[PDB]
Amino acid sequence: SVNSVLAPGNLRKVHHIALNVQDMQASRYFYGTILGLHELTDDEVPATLTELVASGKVANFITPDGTILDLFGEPELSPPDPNPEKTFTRAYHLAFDIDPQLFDRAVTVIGENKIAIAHGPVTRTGRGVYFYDPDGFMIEIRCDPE
Amino acid sequence: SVNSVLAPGNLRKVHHIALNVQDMQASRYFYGTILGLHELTDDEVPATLTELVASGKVANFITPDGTILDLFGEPELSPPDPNPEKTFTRAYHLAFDIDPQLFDRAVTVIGENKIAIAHGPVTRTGRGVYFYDPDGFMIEIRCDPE
Ligand SMILES: [Co+2]
Ligand SMILES: [Co+2]
Ligand SMILES: [Co+2]
Ligand SMILES: [Co+2]
Repeated sequence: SVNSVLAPGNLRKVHHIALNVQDMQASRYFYGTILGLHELTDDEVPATLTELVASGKVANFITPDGTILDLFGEPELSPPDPNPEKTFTRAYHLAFDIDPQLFDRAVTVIGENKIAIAHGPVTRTGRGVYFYDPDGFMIEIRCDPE
Repeated sequence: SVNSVLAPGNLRKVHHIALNVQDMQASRYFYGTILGLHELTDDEVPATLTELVASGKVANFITPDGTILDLFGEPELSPPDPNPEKTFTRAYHLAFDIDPQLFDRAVTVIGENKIAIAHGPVTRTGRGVYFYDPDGFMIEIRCDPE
């Protein structure tokens, strides 16, 4: 027999990407304050996460197009390896798109906030810069050609 | 002095999420064939990834709204832990949205393809089901209320 499979389009979009963070406030600062992602208030999140968001156990940030970044406070968990440069299978990096005219500002923001740059910035097609978040998860900021 | 920071909206969207996979074909089968994500052909990807995609070292899949899932072949890398149930900081899960009327079909597809369900399906607000990909990275398929 032939197994049933989903058709292209059934999975309509990426609803959210979830990250486990050891230091919730350091991560809220990184994603919300420095990177500028808008945060969802307790009354805007699913009734099932209302108290968790209220208690600061979970935080939700969104891009203007609606994609959600969920942060789950896990103070007792460890990273796969203390050194973020050590690679493994599974999640590699998460990349955000930015207006080509704001790419330089992003690089400057990373610098003024003393965030170490893992790779780049690089210019080509497009431009990109890579850096690690508080837990060692790699983030990429990139833009299309002018 | 006050550090410069990005304003809400600067990071306009999630451009792509990258995963490292030990078995490229097993992952192309999982994401493209079973989950139905549309694949980008070598002529549709950035000139910088043309040969990598051609050689099968990298694969790009997309949701209909444009978000890209990059798969990087890493046959020599290991997962953070062989048992996918072991948790760490950093990436937790990636969730895809599906029409509420197709949620049941998705659950059935997972079953017919003998993919073990980590959690769920659950019904509430919304519905959700969780399962691991070939490398042990957790995927969630969810939908809004009817
Ligand atoms: Co608001
Ligand atoms: Co990338
Ligand atoms: Co096509
Ligand atoms: Co989720």
